Amino acid sequence: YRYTGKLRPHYPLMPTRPVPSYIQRPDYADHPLGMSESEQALKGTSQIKLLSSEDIEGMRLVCRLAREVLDVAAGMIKPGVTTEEIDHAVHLACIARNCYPSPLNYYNFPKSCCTSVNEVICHGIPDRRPLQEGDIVNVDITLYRNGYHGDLNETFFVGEVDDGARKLVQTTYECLMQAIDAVKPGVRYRELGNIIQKHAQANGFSVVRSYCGHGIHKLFHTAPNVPHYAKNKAVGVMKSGHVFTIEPMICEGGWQDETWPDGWTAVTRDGKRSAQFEHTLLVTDTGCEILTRRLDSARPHFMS
Ligand SMILES: [Co+2]
Ligand SMILES: [Co+2]
Ligand SMILES: [K+]
Repeated sequence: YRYTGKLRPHYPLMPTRPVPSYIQRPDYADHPLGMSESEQALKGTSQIKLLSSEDIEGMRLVCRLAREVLDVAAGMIKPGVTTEEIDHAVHLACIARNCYPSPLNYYNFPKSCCTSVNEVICHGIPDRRPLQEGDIVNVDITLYRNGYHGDLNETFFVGEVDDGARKLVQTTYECLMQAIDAVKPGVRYRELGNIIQKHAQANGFSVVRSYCGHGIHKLFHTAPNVPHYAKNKAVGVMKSGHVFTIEPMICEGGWQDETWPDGWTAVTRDGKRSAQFEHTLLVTDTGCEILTRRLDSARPHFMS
């Protein structure tokens, strides 16, 4: 395999971390291949679930807990810390909140969160590599509590970073927020990508096309599929009660992605940097509720 950039995996990985049996587990947690039968049963369907008052409360709780865990991860970002150490802290933080770390064994993913550094677009596997001054790193968190999944991610600066890194991360965050500001009943899901690409392209960046936002509630990933690029064929119209994520992945160079031999790590084919931000949203009557928002601080960690 020919690596696209300077990053390399740092093995070996620690044995998979166990989750106490008292914590409720999603169906794929015990499947030998980590398959989710509930999700597969809906593969190919574009119908979007309309959440009940009970479902909404469940989503509000898990998303609040997920934010708490991402904040724990944020507090550990500093030169020298390895992504595996971040993952260990995340794992314990989920357990402390009586939640199962959704990524764990999802289709056999080996860790409890995704850590994506520099050229890694998404799904980076926490390993033995110490973060380096100048790196940008995204930590993607998803928790499962009482049958509901809550998902979010933020990109962080490791120590001091260059101007290119600041522009990329800032622009990516703006892309997500401009998309969120457009969410409300009546809007076509395919419209979000037009908004996102417009801002990214205006700043000389590209939009990853192989990964999209997704419905989320009792299932980790389900309808609707939400592309982040312009002129996509996303199916569906927003309606009060819909819950889904927007998680734009923006790149310094081209949008092309490829996967590492580990089967998960997605990287830019040109080896340039990528950044991402994600929130889980609930469509209301007026607009939308950002379920994974910070409640005690006005801005994301990179500008705090
Ligand atoms: Co997501
Ligand atoms: Co996520
Ligand atoms: K990255």
